[PDB]
Amino acid sequence: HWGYGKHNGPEHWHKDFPIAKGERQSPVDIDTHTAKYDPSLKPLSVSYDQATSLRILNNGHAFNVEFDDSQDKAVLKGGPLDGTYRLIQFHFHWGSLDGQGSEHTVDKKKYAAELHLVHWNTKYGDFGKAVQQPDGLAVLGIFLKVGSAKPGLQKVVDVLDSIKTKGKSADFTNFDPRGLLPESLDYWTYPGSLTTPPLLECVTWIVLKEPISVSSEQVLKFRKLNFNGEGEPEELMVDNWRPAQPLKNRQIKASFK
Ligand SMILES: NS(=O)(=O)c1ccc(NC(=O)C[C@]23C[C@H]4C[C@H](C[C@H](C4)C2)C3)cc1
Ligand SMILES: [Zn+2]
Repeated sequence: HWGYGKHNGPEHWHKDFPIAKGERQSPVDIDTHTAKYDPSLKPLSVSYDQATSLRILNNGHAFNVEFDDSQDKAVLKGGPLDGTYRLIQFHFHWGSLDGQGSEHTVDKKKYAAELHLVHWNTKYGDFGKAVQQPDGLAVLGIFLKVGSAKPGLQKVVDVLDSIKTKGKSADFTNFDPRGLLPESLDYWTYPGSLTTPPLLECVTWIVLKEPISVSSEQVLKFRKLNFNGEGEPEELMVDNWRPAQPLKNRQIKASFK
């Protein structure tokens, strides 16, 4: 099956998932000088005060913090979006070294990691339906650089010992995802895709301009996770990122100048 190794990594994905070579694939490089300021872009509306986290899961590719998305509890609105998008999960992609790990790049610059807060358009009823629509998902992407610790990340870091291997999950209630946001909500936006198989072209990407900082110890703990299941040979979960894909017939818009 697919993964991030030499023999099953991003260069191989197109054989099982031909959409890998499609017209709106993610991630992309964000060329800041070519991005277009769009003065009609609305401020983002992040409403996470009623967020209900449930569980954290190692799925063999990353770890997901899952939320109750059966009511409008944590929602994203505004920006380039019309309608209401419910938070279903967040996860990260990260590197084996501080100089790589993000999926999006900014003027070819790679960050140490990238956080994805995944939301789906409530007009489609459930997540499985939403991924089949060109405006089905909105993913809020946030870059991580190594520097000071991010206090709101620590509870996530603390529980990783409990989900070291593929298929492990742990209860993860009462987590506040607002503690993962930077100060500014200035963003770039473009139409794209899931960045792992099935690579469906269903995502409005909203990538924040301001990275958050996390400590060396925090990212080091990400790198102690395993891609493998318990009792299988140990493969460190690092470099679980897809490289930038061609922009093709797309323009990246900026909410700021
Ligand atoms: N990195 S990213 O934010 O772009 C991202 C987000 C999410 C996924 N995958 C999933 O949620 C799993 C899932 C498996 C099948 C097929 C679809 C729909 C349903 C049933 C859920 C996808 C992959 C990448
Ligand atoms: Zn992701």
